[PDB]
Amino acid sequence: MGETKKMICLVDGEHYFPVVKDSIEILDDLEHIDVVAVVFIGGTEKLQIEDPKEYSEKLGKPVFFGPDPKKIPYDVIKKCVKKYNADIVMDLSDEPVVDYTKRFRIASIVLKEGAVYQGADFKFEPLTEYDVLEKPSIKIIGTGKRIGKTAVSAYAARVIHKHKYNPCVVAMGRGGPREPEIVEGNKIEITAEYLLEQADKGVHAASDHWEDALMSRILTVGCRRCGGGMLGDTFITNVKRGAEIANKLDSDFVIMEGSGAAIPPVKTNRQIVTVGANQPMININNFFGPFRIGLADLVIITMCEEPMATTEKIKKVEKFIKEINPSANVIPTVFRPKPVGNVEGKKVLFATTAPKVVVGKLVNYLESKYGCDVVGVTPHLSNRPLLRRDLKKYINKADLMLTELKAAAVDVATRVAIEAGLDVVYCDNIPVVIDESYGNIDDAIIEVVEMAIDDFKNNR
Ligand SMILES: [Cl-]
Ligand code: NA
Repeated sequence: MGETKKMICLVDGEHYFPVVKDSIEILDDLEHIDVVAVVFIGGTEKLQIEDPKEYSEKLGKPVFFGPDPKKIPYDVIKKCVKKYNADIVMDLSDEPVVDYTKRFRIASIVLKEGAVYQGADFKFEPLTEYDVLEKPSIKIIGTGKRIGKTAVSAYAARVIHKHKYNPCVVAMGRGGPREPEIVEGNKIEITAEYLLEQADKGVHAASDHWEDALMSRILTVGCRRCGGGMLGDTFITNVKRGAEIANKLDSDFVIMEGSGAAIPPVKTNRQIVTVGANQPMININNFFGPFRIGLADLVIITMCEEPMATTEKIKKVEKFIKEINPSANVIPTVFRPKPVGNVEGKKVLFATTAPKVVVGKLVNYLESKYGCDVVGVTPHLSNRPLLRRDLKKYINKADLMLTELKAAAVDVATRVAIEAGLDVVYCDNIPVVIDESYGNIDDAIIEVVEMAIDDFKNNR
């Protein structure tokens, strides 16, 4: 009742019983603490009681045990937290029963159930959660840096828009005003003529909200946060107000996104998680990698090709995701350009900042899939004089310049192409399936949306 915290204590058999009983009795006798249950998590070397009902009677608490003393009983911990609606799991164990890795596995279980996980010198808080959305919703998050989370979220937004779900995006980003701003990405025209104006102001604004709306081409609520935690919380954010704005917009469906590791602290129906095949394995299979993957209804694996990842790296990542989240759908992908408009039969100058080692693959993909002739590649998208010099080589050999759609591309690359009198076709960098034995990415995204709408209708 009141503010008496329901605590579950983790204890081991590498302690003599009186020391364990002493600590449990102290916590049970202390104000504001209710020890609802004890989970014995392993060890037998110091046990002097063989009968577990005796152990429980002498301790004076319900005591839960896994069958194997050599391993952490992760499912017994999860079930105990749910049974007693525990507020805190207090770890009173030590080596050799726990180590760093096992404590992050325990933390991932406890924090997912909305309980604090604490020990002598560490405390982890579960994610802040505001239940504010009055529309069906998904959250799209990532497991690390440089995995193309932005390209995956904007692709998802465009797919959901294309299938007539009338989405909006709430983007909790790295800048913006204190009151969330509405950016009408639905009104943006992907033409050189329209963009010339609006990209310069986007570049110079103290936010990426314009670029978010440019990539998604949907109604965007521009939010901000300062930093992100290890689990994915943030110190301070206006995203709760951004969600309340989304409820009032002409939209039927809400996509919540966050910058970096920061997970929007707004309850959604379903989640998409992006994982990079290029990540250090430890960031996937250790720390809070498994926690994030455990949130997924759909995992998109990115960068599934050399030089970012070997076949062996890609299969280990797929294997790990199936072991921790077997119910999630999983799609492995690579990034490829998708032109916005027709390039079939056209001679193309491909304006791309992609590494030399992958340009060949992208060129072969454009020629084989979209039927263009790539006559040249220029990496000079940010420098006007160098792009001008490049255009001098190609201004008589190319029908158009094919350029990635980013705020930076409009202000520089578009202007110099239109100045040189060369047609401009934009392209999006999109996730493409590499392994037909996994599903269709668009169908996987729409399945999540349908599940979200069903959840929303059934909960009312
Ligand atoms: Cl277990
Ligand atoms: Na107490």
